[PDB]
Amino acid sequence: SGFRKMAFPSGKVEGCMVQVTCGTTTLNGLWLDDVVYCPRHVICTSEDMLNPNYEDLLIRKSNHNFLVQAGNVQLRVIGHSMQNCVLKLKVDTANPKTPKYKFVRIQPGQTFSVLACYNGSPSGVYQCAMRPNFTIKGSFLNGSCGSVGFNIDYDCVSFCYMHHMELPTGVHAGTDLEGNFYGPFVDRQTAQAAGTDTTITVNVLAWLYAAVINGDRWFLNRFTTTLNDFNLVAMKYNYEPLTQDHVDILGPLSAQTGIAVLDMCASLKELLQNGMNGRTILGSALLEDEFTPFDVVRQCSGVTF
Amino acid sequence: SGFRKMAFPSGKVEGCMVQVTCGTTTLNGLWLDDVVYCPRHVICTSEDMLNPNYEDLLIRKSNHNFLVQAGNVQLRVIGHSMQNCVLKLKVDTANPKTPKYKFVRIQPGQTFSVLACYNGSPSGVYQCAMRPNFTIKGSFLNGSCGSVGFNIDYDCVSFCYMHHMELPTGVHAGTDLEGNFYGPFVDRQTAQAAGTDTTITVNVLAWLYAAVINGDRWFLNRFTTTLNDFNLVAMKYNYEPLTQDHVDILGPLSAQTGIAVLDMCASLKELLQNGMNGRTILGSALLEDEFTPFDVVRQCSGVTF
Ligand SMILES: CC(=O)O[C@H]1C[C@@]2(C)[C@@H](C[C@@H](O)[C@H]3[C@@]4(C)CC[C@@H](O)[C@@H](C)[C@@H]4CC[C@@]32C)/C1=C(\CCC=C(C)C)C(=O)O
Ligand SMILES: CC(=O)O[C@H]1C[C@@]2(C)[C@@H](C[C@@H](O)[C@H]3[C@@]4(C)CC[C@@H](O)[C@@H](C)[C@@H]4CC[C@@]32C)/C1=C(\CCC=C(C)C)C(=O)O
Repeated sequence: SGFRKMAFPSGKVEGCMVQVTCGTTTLNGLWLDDVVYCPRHVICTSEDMLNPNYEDLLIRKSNHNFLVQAGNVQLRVIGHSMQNCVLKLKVDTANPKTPKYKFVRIQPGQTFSVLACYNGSPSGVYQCAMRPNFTIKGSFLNGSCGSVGFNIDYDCVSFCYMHHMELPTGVHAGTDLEGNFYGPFVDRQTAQAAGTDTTITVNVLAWLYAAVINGDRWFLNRFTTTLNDFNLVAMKYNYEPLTQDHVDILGPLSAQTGIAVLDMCASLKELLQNGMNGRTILGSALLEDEFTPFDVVRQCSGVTF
Repeated sequence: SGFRKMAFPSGKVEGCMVQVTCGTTTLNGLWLDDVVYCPRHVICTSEDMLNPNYEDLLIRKSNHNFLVQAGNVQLRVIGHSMQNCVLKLKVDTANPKTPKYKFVRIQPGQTFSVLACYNGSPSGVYQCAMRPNFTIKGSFLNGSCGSVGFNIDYDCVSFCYMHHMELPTGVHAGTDLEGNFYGPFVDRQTAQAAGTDTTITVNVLAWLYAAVINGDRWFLNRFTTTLNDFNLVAMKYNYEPLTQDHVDILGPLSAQTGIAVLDMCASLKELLQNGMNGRTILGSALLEDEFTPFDVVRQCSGVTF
């Protein structure tokens, strides 16, 4: 028992992290097979970042301008290309530590693990969610760009995020591994505000199921509700609307606990309308929304990799 | 910016996890050099667990009764011995993935990362603290025994915890890597209640410094206090008493932020007396106490490994 914000074991990704230096800029890259992926803004100076023309800046760069270092050993760069907002550096050596992997573009509300890195060296690992406004609430300092987010299905690493920027509000923006930003953000130091950070309703419900499984039940009540009735409440509290797809995804937690999804919605409704009255749920004094239904089943069952 | 409950990268420990089977019991072991460490209750049947005589039970076991499997390959056991509550299984092969390591016995209030494992396979990583009552609030299912807790200082893994048991209240008990339990617990299925789970005052103060560094400042007030005055408040709220040693350890966060330690104590005092009035600090609606002063400096600076 016990329920924790749990990251995937990071070893398979640690073996892929390298340092990329272009001119005087250094950040992290991801070495898979014979390609190193990194943010294209590695080619920018401090000056360039206000409105860079990446295609023009890249004309001035050759393979030998990209210094790639894997631990203590230098990699030989034999080609380079820009794909959307990432650079792909072809090296002459396949990473012998390459895990089975895929590139995935996740949906808002999905969770993943981040391996924060500096100078190609891993610093820590933590769990995040793609927020509905397509930011993530990470922990990133200068030098952390190129750190990646990922999920692991047994032996396969699904890479879903590469870190590019911190917005003025302290939240984080980045791309998938094809270099397309999540949300409307651009790799330019300009005014870009984040939209409404709505709460991921299906995740809160999953976490309430986790609470019940782990002994925290005081929030269970005598009520039920309907999808439409619940969603009038969700709207008022800036919660995502709940759909039948969400209900279906919660089925297995319903089955394990014997608590119908709409009954649990009625408990969440009461929690939204009345607050938690100084009580806690799984060690938290607010409603946690960065556990997916899959996350709860995985942690409460013990799937390994 | 941003502040997250962050675990150490787990790769160095993943390479040490093995499966140990004695008879029909299977749990996890830690393979360092040519020794495998695991909980001695691997030799117990379900029956034996009420009051086992481990020395008598071990008489019936030989080297070949301990099946040790590292991934897909079997290890040859060439000796075995009991040290306190752990077994040490000597194998004929040194683990080629052994990191530089030490064994450390941590103090209550210190934090560490746990690599939850099942059948020798890592499942996830998360950050915990040794509570003042010498339990930890983990996430452990049946089969997770032998999973370990650790810190990493650059290249050196300091192992501090091996998981042995879940208490009836859902919290967790275990040993250092010399096999001595933290707290008064025993590897016996009997009545053992946990003591008062007091809050780790110096950690809360560190986390408040982290909040200030990361933009959350609404809890700063116009007041100061004294150690003795603050501790009258700490006592009332089941907080650990604050000592000058604690004050000294917070010096660097004081210096970075320009907020004197006793001023921050006065802010915490007001938070304890008045609550947070529906506000949040670093994404939390309660006062977090599982970040040490060192944890805050590390995350807010970017130390790597
Ligand atoms: C190594 C390092 O510290 O670089 C950091 C620090 C960085 C050079 C930043 C890019 C850009 O803001 C930079 C300028 C010159 C932008 C213009 C002004 O505002 C300056 C006051 C500011 C100082 C440095 C800073 C803040 C970096 C980034 C790039 C982030 C990506 C984008 C698209 C902004 C990085 O993390 O690589
Ligand atoms: C693989 C597995 O499921 O074993 C788990 C499950 C386990 C065999 C447990 C040890 C002990 O409680 C067991 C008994 C027989 C204890 C006596 C009764 O209460 C039973 C209702 C109970 C059922 C199984 C259980 C709960 C295990 C432990 C050992 C934990 C260590 C101690 C000292 C208790 C383990 O995790 O290895």
